[PDB]
Amino acid sequence: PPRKFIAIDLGTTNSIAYIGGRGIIYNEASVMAYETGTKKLVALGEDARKLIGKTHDKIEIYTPLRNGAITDLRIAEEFIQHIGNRAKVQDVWKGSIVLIACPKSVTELERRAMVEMCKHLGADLVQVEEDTLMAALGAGANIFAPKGTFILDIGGGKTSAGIISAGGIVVSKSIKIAGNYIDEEILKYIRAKHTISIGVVTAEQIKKQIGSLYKGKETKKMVIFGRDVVTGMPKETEILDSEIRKLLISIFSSITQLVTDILESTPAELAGDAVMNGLLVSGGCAQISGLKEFLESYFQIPVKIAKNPQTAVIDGCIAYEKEIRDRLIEEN
Ligand SMILES: Nc1ncnc2c1ncn2[C@@H]1O[C@H](COP(=O)(O)OP(=O)(O)NP(=O)(O)O)[C@@H](O)[C@H]1O
Ligand SMILES: [Mg+2]
Repeated sequence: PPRKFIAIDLGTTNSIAYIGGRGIIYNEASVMAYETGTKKLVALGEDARKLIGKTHDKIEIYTPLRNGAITDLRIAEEFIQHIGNRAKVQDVWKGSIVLIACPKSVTELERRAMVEMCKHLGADLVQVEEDTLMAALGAGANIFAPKGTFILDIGGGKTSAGIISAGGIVVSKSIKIAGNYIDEEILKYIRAKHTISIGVVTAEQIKKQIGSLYKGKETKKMVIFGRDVVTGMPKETEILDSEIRKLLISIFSSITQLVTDILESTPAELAGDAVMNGLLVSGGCAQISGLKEFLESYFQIPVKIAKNPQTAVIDGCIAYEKEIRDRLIEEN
């Protein structure tokens, strides 16, 4: 009666859950909506993300993570349980082997609490791994080889960079300059340069639709809808990709600096691997147009943009199944 393997990518922006024999059962926003002042969940995932900034007084929004850190442990615990309910499997936790991948900013205290909760739910084994380690494996690097894997993971709450070798993280660092920061800067820029008020939904759509870090073959622009800063009256304006590219390049100076900082702290034998083989890039922001060109021009090493940039962590978790199963056989 093989034990069920359950894997959870717990992320600031999105979370993914996988159950062996079922595949991915959840791949949606890390957001919940409750009837205000009650325990009644009214939305989870994408339906809850849509409610952000669009609620009335009797709906409120909770997010288990903010900038890679747990906001409220009970909220995080309930979120995990609601994710598991999406499986439609009775007693899904019972006798299960659970792998949770989470940001480094989740404390050991919070990790142990998640372990104990899943154990309370029926799990026979619970292990917690750093998202950066799983991302590199899922994005295709042999993290187990004695060889330096150079990873950059640009998410919503955090950007992390590190060197991986021989099954573990050798050195790493995370910064707050990531997707959420970028979209807030676009919002601020639009107000400052176009004297128009927009929200974060529009700023993110600008970033996804016309954002770039290098001039592409295609010139793009956008019409956006907002309110005049002066009159509060309805207003629409055109945003050019060139003005957003200038902004993104300036913002990404902190991200190139992070990559340089990792290299400067890389042990010398591993640094030759990082330089010769180059950078592996994952996370949702790895999809920004021209990122590869931007990084290759600056660093003059190969840059691989993961083809699975948002499922890299869960895919690593799935690849890590034998390793987690061997930890249970051996704990006997
Ligand atoms: N096509 C896209 N182009 C650009 N950015 C995108 C795209 N799709 C998603 N994003 C951004 O990717 C970010 C989320 O990446 P993702 O790896 O799913 O985050 P996460 O793992 O939940 N957050 P974190 O805990 O910081 O790693 C958000 O800032 C999105 O706006
Ligand atoms: Mg992530």
